[PDB]
Amino acid sequence: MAEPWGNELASAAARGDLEQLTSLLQNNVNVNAQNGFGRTALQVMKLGNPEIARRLLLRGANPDLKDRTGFAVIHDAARAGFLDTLQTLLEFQADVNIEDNEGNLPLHLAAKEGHLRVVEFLVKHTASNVGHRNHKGDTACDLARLYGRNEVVSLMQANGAGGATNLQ
Repeated sequence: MAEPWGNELASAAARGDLEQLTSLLQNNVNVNAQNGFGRTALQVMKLGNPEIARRLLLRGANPDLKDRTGFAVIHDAARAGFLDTLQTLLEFQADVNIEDNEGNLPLHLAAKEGHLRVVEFLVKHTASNVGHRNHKGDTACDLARLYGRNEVVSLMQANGAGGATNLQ
């Protein structure tokens, strides 16, 4: 077949089809393809399973495969609440600092949705987005905060990630 990634990938990949990706991978796949949508199965990848991207990441799935809204698959991994999937991104060195089409990043998303245990992962491993201030500067702390989510705020604020830079 002459269709690397794109439909086939984003299809099974973003359809939860785990093996479908393997069979297609062992056969052939634009590790970095990107339909006119500006996305690759690594971005759509049914975040339900986080290995979804892994199957692609093992061959080369840039976790910061941004999209139209500057959303990196990391966004998707966290924004929706797929930490183990957000991990597939970290495992494969995904820009924990990856952002959107302005500045906010997947740590501010889980912060807006309230994905505490999730945003808790970015502050637990990866490079975390402590002072990661978005375009204006509402970093991932000014995000889970403005949206009310405090356990998400304290998560970073307490983890020296919510501003508060007083060390003396």
